[PDB]
Amino acid sequence: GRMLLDILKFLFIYCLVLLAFANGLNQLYFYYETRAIDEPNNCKGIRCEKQNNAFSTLFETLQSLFWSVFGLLNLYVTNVKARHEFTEFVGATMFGTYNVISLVVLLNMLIAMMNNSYQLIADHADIEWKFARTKLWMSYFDEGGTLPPPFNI
Amino acid sequence: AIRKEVVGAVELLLSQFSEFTPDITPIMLAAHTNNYEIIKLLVQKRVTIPRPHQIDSLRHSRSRLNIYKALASPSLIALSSEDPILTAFRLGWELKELSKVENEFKAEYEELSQQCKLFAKDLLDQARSSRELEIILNHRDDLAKLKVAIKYHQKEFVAQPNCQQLLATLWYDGFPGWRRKHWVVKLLTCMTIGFLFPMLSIAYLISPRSNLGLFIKKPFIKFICHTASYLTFLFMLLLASQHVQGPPPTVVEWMILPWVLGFIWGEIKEMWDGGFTEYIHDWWNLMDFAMNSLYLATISLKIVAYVKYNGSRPREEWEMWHPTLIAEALFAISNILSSLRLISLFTANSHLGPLQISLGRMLLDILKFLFIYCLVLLAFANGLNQLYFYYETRAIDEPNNCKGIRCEKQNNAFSTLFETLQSLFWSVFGLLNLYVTNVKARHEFTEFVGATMFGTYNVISLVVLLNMLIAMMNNSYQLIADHADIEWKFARTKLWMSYFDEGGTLPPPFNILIQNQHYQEVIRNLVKRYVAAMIRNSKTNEGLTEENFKELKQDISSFRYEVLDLLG
Amino acid sequence: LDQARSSRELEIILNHRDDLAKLKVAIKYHQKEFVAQPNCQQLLATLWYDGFPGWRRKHWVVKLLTCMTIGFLFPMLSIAYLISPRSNLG
Amino acid sequence: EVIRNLVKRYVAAMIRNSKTNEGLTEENFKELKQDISSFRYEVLDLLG
Ligand SMILES: CCCCCCCCCCCCCCCC(=O)OC[C@H](COP(=O)(O)O)OC(=O)CCCCCCCCCCCCCCC
Ligand SMILES: CCCCCCCCCCCCCCCC(=O)OC[C@H](COP(=O)(O)O)OC(=O)CCCCCCCCCCCCCCC
Ligand SMILES: CC(C)CCC[C@@H](C)[C@H]1CC[C@H]2[C@@H]3CC=C4C[C@@H](OC(=O)CCC(=O)O)CC[C@]4(C)[C@H]3CC[C@]12C
Ligand code: NA
Ligand code: NA
Repeated sequence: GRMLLDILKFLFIYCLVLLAFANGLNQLYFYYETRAIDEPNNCKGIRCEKQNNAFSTLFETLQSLFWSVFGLLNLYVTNVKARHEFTEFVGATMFGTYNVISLVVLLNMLIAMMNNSYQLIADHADIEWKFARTKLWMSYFDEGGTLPPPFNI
Repeated sequence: AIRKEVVGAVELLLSQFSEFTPDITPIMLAAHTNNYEIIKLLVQKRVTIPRPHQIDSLRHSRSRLNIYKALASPSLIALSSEDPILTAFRLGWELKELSKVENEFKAEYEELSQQCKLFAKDLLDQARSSRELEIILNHRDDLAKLKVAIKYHQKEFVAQPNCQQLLATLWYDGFPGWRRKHWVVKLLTCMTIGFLFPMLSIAYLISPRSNLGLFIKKPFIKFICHTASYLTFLFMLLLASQHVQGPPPTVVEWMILPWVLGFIWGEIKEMWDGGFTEYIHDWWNLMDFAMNSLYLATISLKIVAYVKYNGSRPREEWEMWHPTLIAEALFAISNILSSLRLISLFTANSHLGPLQISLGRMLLDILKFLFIYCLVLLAFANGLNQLYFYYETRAIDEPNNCKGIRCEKQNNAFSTLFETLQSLFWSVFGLLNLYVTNVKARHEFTEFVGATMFGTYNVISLVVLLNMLIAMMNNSYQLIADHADIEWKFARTKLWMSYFDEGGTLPPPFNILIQNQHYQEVIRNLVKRYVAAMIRNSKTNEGLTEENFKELKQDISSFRYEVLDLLG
Repeated sequence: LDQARSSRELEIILNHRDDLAKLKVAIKYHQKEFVAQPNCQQLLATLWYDGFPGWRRKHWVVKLLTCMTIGFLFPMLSIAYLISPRSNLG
Repeated sequence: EVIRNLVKRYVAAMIRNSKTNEGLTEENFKELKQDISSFRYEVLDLLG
């Protein structure tokens, strides 16, 4: 719980990064939206068997760059039907630098950040723990002992 | 007698195995011992010190290290110098560059440079009023002494908290107690001043000398509504992403073009100042050159695409090097570079600042590692291209007329060198597959050898080198996280002090002898109470040693033999 | 080695055969602090950069240009010392 | 001729470093205590 507040200072910067690359990839691939009828099983976007239009809208692009932190996108995502090899290559390099920044740089900087925070937290532990244990204990000293299992009414 | 700080050097100034290099004069050793009384007793004898510069080799570097070791003492800077703050600054710089020149003796010249920085910082610690502090920080040989302190990279001098209070009152002028306010009131002032950048920037164009023309002259009212304006520009870039070969510009692009011209005129306005020395050394200005250069390339390819491309062809019939597609791709990359400039706005915030500057100080330690990893990339791509270059298949032979990776069927990854480097890049993440390393010709030995080469690439790159990068950033982040909050405040005073100058208007498109007597009168008091504080700290903090035991032993022994000689 | 206050003394130390004999014995017995002592590193650096007055004083772009232009000339510097060893290029 | 000088100024530097860097201990306290005590009994034995 004392390291979560140090993660939340970092997710703002990472969300700043997602915003950046979603702005770029939406700007590059918004010309290539296809209707849902044109793909098999009448399915559009990611969460399809055929990952078809991920960088089409801004919400689907934010989603797309979210799911690529884990190994859940594919390289056939960055293609278009129109076979434009320069824009598909530039989009794949934008997706590659997102993968380097988000997965190699920022994730391991978050690891080092939580090492240095966990070393500072783990000294003041067992008096930080006992304060919360006395708050939990001292919440049950009061007169209101009626049970929330509906006996409370 | 000078080594032991005995003031029985008055007798030796009154009236073969030297344990010193014979370059040592008494004032060099007096400065090495840092005793103020002996240095005063020898400076009152009018002795000199050589200047180090030149037109068998251990005596030369040893003697130069003795000369710079004596000049870097905080008592020869406190005495015999016109102002000790500029002397500590210039000596800190000359010892830092002199440590960078000589690979040997680096850890000693860096120690002397940190001594020179710590001395000047301890001179600011002795200022006990704000008239004294304003006489210090304004002394032109504006805030001249802070510009010189940032120029010579004096990070402990600037991050000293009295200087931070003075810079904070210069920063928040027109705000009685901004830090006393609650952060919701802070957020409402940031937002409501953020919306009014045309209402605060049309004034200072029509009425500069007015009640509103003097309101954007405040630097915190520069920072807010220079950066909320940038958030409106990035809002226009978000709006821009929501067939003609070369089209006329969109209404969004017509709104965006003078923002872009305000950025380019702003950066040319910064390249007129100084030269390509401070500009090109700053990474964010290099990122401004990349961003604005891609803006010039994008707008130029819109103009080229508008010229003599009159017809309309469908999108899937265009050539690969059509300047419309290149203008859209470079526009997207410039949107990534323009939308990553908000990371530089973190130094103004007290929570995100030291984090951002710690990440920036670990990036230079990652870039030393990506060279080694790229060598590994070159090694295994050489091997896998060499093994699989016999098995190239044409794009017609696969389904959907697709070749390489970025296909549904990952077919020819180790075919060319360019695709093999791309293949070993994408396998760091879980994005290749094991069907990649096959050939159509069913050669099980070469497919097995290629899969073992791919496996050792995965062990070296993912298990060995990635976790060595993790341990590397642990050990670097522990070293960086001690000097944070003075490394952060130096960059925050550079960001603050960038908004103190004359050129106030935003890039939204609107863009288009008495002093020396008072200073010596302050410096004399600071040196006097500094030296008093340092001898006080030497009395409190010096632990006792064996020679102090020998002094008491000789006092009791000599008094013993003297009483026995009187009574005998 | 820290007590050597001249380079005649340091060259008498590091050349003492019971060439650089005492450094070969120091590397042979894995004496890593002896060799990494900075006066020894200055002597090895002057033996290393002979024919370069102040290589470390130069800027790294000039260093890169000397590394590249001396790098291209390995036939022009290796055909000499095969035909004319005792020459200005050999 | 070089080794003799290096050994001589080495040993001088090491006894110098032992004088500077050795912290005081309890037996050094007992030495001062016996010096003042023995000088005390010697003066009391001369004046008695
Ligand atoms: C603090 C905020 C964030 C800090 C910013 C981070 C600093 C930037 C880090 C480097 C920038 C990313 C490099 C570009 C990625 C790319 O090239 O993108 C790779 C692209 C993407 O694939 P394509 O072939 O489809 O384009 O591939 C190529 O263009 C061919 C060249 C491949 C060679 C790349 C070698 C670089 C590898 C470095 C990372 C290796 C991972 C480490 C494993 C241990
Ligand atoms: C500083 C620069 C870089 C430093 C160099 C790094 C040192 C080298 C590290 C070891 C070399 C790689 C080993 C070869 C990989 C390989 O065998 O490649 C594995 C190959 C590849 O699969 P194929 O069967 O398809 O060829 O598999 C086999 O040949 C069958 C044997 C499998 C048993 C392998 C057991 C070794 C596993 C070690 C890594 C485990 C990961 C750790 C997880 C916690
Ligand atoms: C949520 C994700 C999508 C990022 C949101 C993008 C922007 C809305 C955020 C990213 C970083 C934020 C910035 C982070 C830090 C600052 C400094 C901050 O100022 C302070 O913290 C105090 C200033 C002072 O007192 O000196 C107010 C604006 C600003 C630019 C913030 C403005 C809003 C920014 C640009
Ligand atoms: Na700039
Ligand atoms: Na994975």
